[PDB]
Amino acid sequence: VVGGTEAQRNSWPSQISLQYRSGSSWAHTCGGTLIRQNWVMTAAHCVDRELTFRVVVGEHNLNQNDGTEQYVGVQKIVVHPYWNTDDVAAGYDIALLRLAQSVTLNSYVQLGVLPRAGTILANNSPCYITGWGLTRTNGQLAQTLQQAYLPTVDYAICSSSSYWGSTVKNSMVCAGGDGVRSGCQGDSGGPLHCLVNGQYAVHGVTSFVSRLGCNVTRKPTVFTRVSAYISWINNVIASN
Ligand SMILES: O=CCCNCC(=O)O
Repeated sequence: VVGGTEAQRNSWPSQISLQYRSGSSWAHTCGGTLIRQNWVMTAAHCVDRELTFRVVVGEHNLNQNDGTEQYVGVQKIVVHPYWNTDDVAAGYDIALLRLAQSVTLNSYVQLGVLPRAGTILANNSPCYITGWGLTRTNGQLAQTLQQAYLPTVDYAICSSSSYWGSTVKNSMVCAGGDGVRSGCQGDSGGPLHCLVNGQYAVHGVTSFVSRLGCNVTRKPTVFTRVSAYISWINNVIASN
């Protein structure tokens, strides 16, 4: 997250760190949202590579022991059948990860509230992106969980010429684009928490940013719209 502030330890308990094995250690690659005690919602591109993945819930600092973390392996990866690795712009950048063990719930580990099916936010709706992604374009990962206010940019404005054009689909949510705040590499798969009727709900799964940079004016961070996949999410959980 570029232009973010350090989130409070118990502000976003559904945020998880998706990590891969690298030698004798583990490295953060993406974010995710805990949706069931044994299920994590992330981006499909995050699991494109044939790496060994683990999920860390109750995580705040990646480099230090917070004394609140629970480490669990990934038992099954269910990517959306329509996902194409050669086309992130086509959408369907969503995947569900079944955890090997069911995580224990507390103030640092809670389930993410999902929006009702078909919910589209009005333009400039209040949202917050969270993650351990790069703090600057071509920078490094954040040590502590970062948050940034990213108001929504509706389909009409985001799919216009000066913005994203035909790249953005209606199955996506766009947020930010102020040139200071945005998602960045490593935030992918993570949540976009939006305030609807007093409650924060995970309306987006971080998908992509501009190739020219993360915090680029008129190039808001693009997320997979969670409300377009409620039936899919429920069908996967019910069959597995
Ligand atoms: O697009 C999201 C940030 C980059 N994700 C790369 C990855 O970890 O797969």
